[PDB]
Amino acid sequence: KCPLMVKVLDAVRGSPAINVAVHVFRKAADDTWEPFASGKTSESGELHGLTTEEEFVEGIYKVEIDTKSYWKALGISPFHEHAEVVFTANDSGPRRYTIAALLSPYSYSTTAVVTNP
Amino acid sequence: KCPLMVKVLDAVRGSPAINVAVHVFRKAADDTWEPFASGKTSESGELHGLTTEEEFVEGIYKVEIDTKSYWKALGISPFHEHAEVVFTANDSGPRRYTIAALLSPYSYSTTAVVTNP
Amino acid sequence: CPLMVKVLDAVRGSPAINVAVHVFRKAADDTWEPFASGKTSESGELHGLTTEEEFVEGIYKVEIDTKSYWKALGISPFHEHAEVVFTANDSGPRRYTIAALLSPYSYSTTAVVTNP
Amino acid sequence: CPLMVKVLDAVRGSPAINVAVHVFRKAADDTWEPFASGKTSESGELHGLTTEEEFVEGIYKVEIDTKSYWKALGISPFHEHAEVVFTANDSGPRRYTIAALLSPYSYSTTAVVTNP
Repeated sequence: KCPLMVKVLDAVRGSPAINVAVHVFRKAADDTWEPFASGKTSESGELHGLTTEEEFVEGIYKVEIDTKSYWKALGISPFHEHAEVVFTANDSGPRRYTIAALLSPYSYSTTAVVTNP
Repeated sequence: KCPLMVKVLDAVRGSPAINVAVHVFRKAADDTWEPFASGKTSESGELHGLTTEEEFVEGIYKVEIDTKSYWKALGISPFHEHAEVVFTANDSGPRRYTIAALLSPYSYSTTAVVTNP
Repeated sequence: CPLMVKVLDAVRGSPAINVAVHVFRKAADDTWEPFASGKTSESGELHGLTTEEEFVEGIYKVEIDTKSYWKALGISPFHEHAEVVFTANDSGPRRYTIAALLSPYSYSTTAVVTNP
Repeated sequence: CPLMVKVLDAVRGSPAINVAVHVFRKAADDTWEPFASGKTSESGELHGLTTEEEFVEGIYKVEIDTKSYWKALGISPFHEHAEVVFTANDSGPRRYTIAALLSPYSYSTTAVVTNP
């Protein structure tokens, strides 16, 4: 179904952060990051359809959010090159992961909401 | 329709914050707060149906979230008595307000997402 | 200092300077009584609000005037102010740092509580 | 100090003590080279990582070992670590404070940038 969803919000304008690039990677045996999935956030600041229950196996994942391009398109010089979220996916009953990020030019926060559907 | 919605998240457990009391007030002419609407967050940490476009007129509003009772039910001693969000509602084209709060025992953050439907 | 306030600006990556802060204490008749007030300095800090002797048990409210701050920068923000409400000194005297991180449509506030 | 890190614990309302921090600089061949490392003190701060002369223009990565921190408190947290990546000193030398506020399933990070 949809075990992984990303949501991005803009704290300066009080809006979804639209057309933000997101790349997802999975840690491979050799300790390097392999591309796993990517997309751009929608009008509601969300990114759905990244993966399926079948492919989303236990492992270490990295979500990379291209925040710098977002701010530059608004004419604001930002501090970070990108925002990175790194976590382990653990089976333990059925799980859905929502990775949220709240963006300002010199600060971001990120939260994980993990629920059972 | 639904011009005002509240969403509450628990940063300690990575979950919606369920059964949290929320009270909404409107500032009256005499500079005091009059009850306006209230409820408890649902299973998804959300509170819908607080008001309608007709009643939600321009004005100063206060959203009060009973965070202290939430933490005490989990057995954690919290710092704040409650979280308060105070803002002006301004007509200027059609607007929907989402007030989000992210809770920890000694810290909270709150964000407003304002969109046009 | 038993009570210190620190304010940061998340848009500019700087301390938030000249921000007005008002502190109140809940009185016997359940009203907010003015307790202390001041403005943040060039480091984003406000010291000297009170003393150990005056800072008795009670419920306190720290009100930060965020709206005037953003307006003076040309930004029309969402919140009227940020309010932090807490019970203080109920297990004996402590030192409190109230920190606030400001953006136009979002803020966060954290408390650091230390035993002298 | 050109580079300082400060870490707070949002669950306990305290500085986050004994947190391991590793700093890297992107080298010519696009790999991360170790630059400096240390542990936060009793005030949640890490000073002395570098000097003005050594801290040249570049892309730096500050990695904070949040997972070990929470595990030692008995809490199984979400993130493996917190990473902050930024270009430094590209318009001349500046002083950087990297602050992080930790909860088990959430963190925030802020930069304060000052011109000496």
